Amino acid sequence: GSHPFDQAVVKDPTASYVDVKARRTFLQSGQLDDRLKAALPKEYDCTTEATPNPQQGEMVIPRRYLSGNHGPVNPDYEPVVTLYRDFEKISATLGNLYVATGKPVYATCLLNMLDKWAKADALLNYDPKSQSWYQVEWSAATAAFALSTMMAEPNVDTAQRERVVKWLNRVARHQTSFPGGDTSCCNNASYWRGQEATIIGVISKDDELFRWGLGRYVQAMGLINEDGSFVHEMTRHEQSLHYQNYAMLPLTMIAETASRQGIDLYAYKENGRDIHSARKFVFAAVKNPDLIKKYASEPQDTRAFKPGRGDLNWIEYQRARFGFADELGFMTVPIFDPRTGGSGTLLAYKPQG
Repeated sequence: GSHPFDQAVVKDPTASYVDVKARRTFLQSGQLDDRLKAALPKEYDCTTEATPNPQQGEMVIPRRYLSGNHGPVNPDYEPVVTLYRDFEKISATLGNLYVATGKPVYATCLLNMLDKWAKADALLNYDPKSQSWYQVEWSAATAAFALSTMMAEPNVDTAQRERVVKWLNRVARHQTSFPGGDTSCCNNASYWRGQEATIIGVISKDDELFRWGLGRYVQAMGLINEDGSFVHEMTRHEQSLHYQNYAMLPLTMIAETASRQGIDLYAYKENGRDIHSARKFVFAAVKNPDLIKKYASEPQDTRAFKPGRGDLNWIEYQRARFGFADELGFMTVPIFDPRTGGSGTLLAYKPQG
């Protein structure tokens, strides 16, 4: 071991997960099509927006149902998940607006919200065997993606940015220190922790964290079947196909992030298998779910595979890079997913001639 990228270093903490300047210029100068126009975010006065306050003390996510897995929803639940949901949506939106407009005001709005969370030591005190552990990986990554686009902005409170960066670094070091179970060590959850470590590693210039994130991608490549299916996701019965796709989201972000540090994770393979195999399996299995039957007998839940679903955000990044065809015809309306950097359409999509 330990893995091939365990000497990699963060070359540029400001490089983010897209070329921010080049994309901004393109958006202002290029021939936009209707789809891309539909993705431009709307400006607003973020300075007066009420943003969620963090949970004080122990981070606890309430059980969803009063009793069992049917019953009526726990009234304590929604207000709590709404905190995190709004946190993620506002973060991604402000990040996307900063990329699209270049206006420092959006950076300052984001920093004010994140500083409020950092001051409370949010996303740090929780039971690792609880739902909180997953929530942290999603929220920390969402904020880090958005902040990463603004690391080079001179016109902000630089002390505040530092303080927020260091807090995110502590959050990720702590969150990733728990090795996980027999599944969550190694399945899609591992990859989500990998995207968190990778992007936070970059913005805080923490090579250890960065390397750890890259290692999750390498781990993933070793768990791909000959047909492109991920070993652990094919054990999810009626959700197997759904989780095959779900795993593509953070693996893609790891690869996009690493590429701006000069590392080409897309080219990384084990036993001649790579992420491209996984992509082909998803497309193939969607248009022929008999492929899945080799692994699971249940009819597959396909709610993820509809136009506009955030679950499809990874396709925008990969397609922009490799130019393969939209074989499923999914890429009609824009896609927005805060947990994978906001709108892949806004950030990566290039209209075809």
